[PDB]
Amino acid sequence: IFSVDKVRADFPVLSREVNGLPLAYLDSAASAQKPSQVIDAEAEFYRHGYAAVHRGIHTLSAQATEKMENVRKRASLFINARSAEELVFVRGTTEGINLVANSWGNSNVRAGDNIIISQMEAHANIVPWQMLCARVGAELRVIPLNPDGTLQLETLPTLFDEKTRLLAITHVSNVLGTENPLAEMITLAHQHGAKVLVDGAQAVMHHPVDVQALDCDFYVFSGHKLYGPTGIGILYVKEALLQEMPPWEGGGSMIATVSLSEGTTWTKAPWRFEAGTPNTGGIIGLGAALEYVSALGLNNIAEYEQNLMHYALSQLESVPDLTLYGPQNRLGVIAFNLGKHHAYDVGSFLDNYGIAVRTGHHCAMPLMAYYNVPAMCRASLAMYNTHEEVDRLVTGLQRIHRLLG
Amino acid sequence: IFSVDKVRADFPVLSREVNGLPLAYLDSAASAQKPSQVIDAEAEFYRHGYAAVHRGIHTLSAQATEKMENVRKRASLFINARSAEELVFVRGTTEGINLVANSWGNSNVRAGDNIIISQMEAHANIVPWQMLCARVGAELRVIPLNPDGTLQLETLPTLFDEKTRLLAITHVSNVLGTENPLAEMITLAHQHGAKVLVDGAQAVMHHPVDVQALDCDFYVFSGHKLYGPTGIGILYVKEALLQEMPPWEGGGSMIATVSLSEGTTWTKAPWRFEAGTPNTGGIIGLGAALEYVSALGLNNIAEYEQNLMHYALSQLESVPDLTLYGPQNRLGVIAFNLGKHHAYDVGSFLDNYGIAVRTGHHCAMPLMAYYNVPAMCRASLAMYNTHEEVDRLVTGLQRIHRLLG
Ligand SMILES: *Cc1c(COP(=O)(O)O)cnc(C)c1O
Ligand SMILES: *Cc1c(COP(=O)(O)O)cnc(C)c1O
Ligand SMILES: [Cl-]
Ligand SMILES: [Cl-]
Repeated sequence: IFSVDKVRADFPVLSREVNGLPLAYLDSAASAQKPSQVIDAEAEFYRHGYAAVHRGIHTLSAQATEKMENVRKRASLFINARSAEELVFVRGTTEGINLVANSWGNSNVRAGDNIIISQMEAHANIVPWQMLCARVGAELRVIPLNPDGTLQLETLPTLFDEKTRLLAITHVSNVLGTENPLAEMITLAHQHGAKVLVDGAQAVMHHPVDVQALDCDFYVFSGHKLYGPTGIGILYVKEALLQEMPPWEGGGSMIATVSLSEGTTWTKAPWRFEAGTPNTGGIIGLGAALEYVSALGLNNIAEYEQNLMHYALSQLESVPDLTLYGPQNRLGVIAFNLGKHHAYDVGSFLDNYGIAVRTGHHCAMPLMAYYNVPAMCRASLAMYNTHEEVDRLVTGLQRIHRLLG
Repeated sequence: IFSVDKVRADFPVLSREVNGLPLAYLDSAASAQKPSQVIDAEAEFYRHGYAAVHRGIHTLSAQATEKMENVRKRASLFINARSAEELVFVRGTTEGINLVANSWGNSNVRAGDNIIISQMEAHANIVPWQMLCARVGAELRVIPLNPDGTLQLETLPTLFDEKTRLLAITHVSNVLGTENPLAEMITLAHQHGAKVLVDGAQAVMHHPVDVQALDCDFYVFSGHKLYGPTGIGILYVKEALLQEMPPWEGGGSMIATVSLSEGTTWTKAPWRFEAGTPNTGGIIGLGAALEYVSALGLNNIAEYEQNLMHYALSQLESVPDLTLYGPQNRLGVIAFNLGKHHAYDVGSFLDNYGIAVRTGHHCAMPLMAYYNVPAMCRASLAMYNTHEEVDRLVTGLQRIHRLLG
């Protein structure tokens, strides 16, 4: 079983003080703190093994190339992909969705077709599809929300038809913590010959993820939310689809031959999708992050996090005029507003107590408009957060209510 | 003046042993080793100040946002750009050229137009233009090479006409070390109303670069060749051009408003070109790399490197059957083949002596075809390399010639 005290000892930032007070970092959903095992893995690579990685002849470059492809394999086992060659290294979830929207979207979505997203999507999983629809003359359809923060699944019959080419859907909402019924939705999408891209950026740190069981066609997530470095993420694509997709970015290392008189030919996937020097440092650090999370055990993480979440929700019942958004069985995050005070003010008072929460629209403006608010507060309850930090949040909201009420 | 011994003491990898022998790292042109000042700046950020950076309310996120924009300003002063808002953070030179080719290229190059590159370009500065020309139906013209590795500038009158929209040209060749006469070529390009993108990935570590003096329209370089981390680079664009360019990648943080019924609007440049979570760790490390290089002094670096290069070229005269490629006044790199032995074999013997050189086509196949070889060796002579390392290279080539001749 899990011991939050030993876990916290791996995270140096958690010793930090903010505004003279001990930091309570409740913003992991915006980005996760990193353990020293991850920080030092990157640092030690730069200190002792660094080189360029294009199967270079000399030793450092050959060894670096092998470390990178080892991380690709470790990542593929983490999400239970059938093959390491189904994974592309991207800068993050956002770049991965843009890669699909251009390479796959431009070749498979035509004027008169439609694409389906949900009203809870983050902007990362909205804007690239809006751009695609405008490029090719297709229509963007939206699964709407229920008041409790779940999808109105009853509307799916009116949204899916013969011309639906793609469903793009979040696994876990970055605002509400809603977890969507992906496996059933993917069965329905496949019945119409539509593909499914899953935005899993908020799912992969809370419980095991299995893309063969899901049967999704595309899956994306970001290293920096998985206790890993910035600048690196993973795009999974089914081998049969990936092998047919044209390149997006052009340049070195994604070509087979370059000729100025007879044109250029591309290499095989996944390397066809990785142009120029990869983010080798980020890849090393991501691999260490996967090892760290796997050693703790995602089912142990899930169990501790669910207990912490149940504790928080129970304690927050004693905050007057607190509005919560989303379902009772939320994962990871609690979205809320305090009476009629603006989220910006509530977040500033919490920061002044040393408590980091996120405020604003959370890169989900359509979700804010559904609830008819301009902004919300969001507290993240991650694997290194404690009952004590929950108590500080509850007390701070109580103090803020008294002071400003 | 410069002291190579004190500089080398900052680079931990240089203590390394390869194949039981002390490493002589002569492959900085593929990627540079990093000083501990750069390694520790990134590590310390992750250890003590890490957070998401979208002008978040709480302290860590506000401070992180300020560090990032401070690096943007430091980068702009490094290349003497007029404004920090003329710089976009990209993954590297390759991604920056693809950004221009799509955002600017798609809006400004039409069927029947032409683009001009050179025969010495790296694939990074070839393939995106081939893709653009195929997208819009334009023609890709090529400045050819002279036997000494310089451009045949006499052909420019036949290549520039009324329909030339862009010159894309390398500042310093990554294979030959040729430095092109950029300022004169840019004057000529501008006389026809063509823009100029400069690939400066091999220039920015050897001597000062001044984009106002150059008057180029676009300029790109990579952090990892400037003694900095992987996964980060800089795209400079003249403010008047950048302000008119449409977004490329879509997602969070590059929007002004997102609506599913009234469409989406974009924020101002440069932030319109930076979608999703930036590579904050890479940016911190790049800023430290610029400070480190500036503290040493690029004119001091240039002076030491030119002396080392003159020494190497003089010593290599005693290697039998050595073919050199490129001009006598090369910067940074020496391209060579040894008699009729394949570069791959020569590089393997050098690696076996602990000497790291690069072999192959160096992501410049058209350049290899111009010289009618399949591959070359390339030794990089950077600011932390020594006369002793040159002597080891010369001796190794002599031994290899005797053994295999
Ligand atoms: C290495 C290099 C590139 C590629 O830069 P990346 O960081 O790999 O994207 C482009 N042009 C030149 C001249 C280079 O030396
Ligand atoms: C944060 C997040 C993203 C954006 O990921 P980046 O790493 O910033 O590219 C996309 N979708 C969801 C659900 C997220 O939580
Ligand atoms: Cl290549
Ligand atoms: Cl946003």
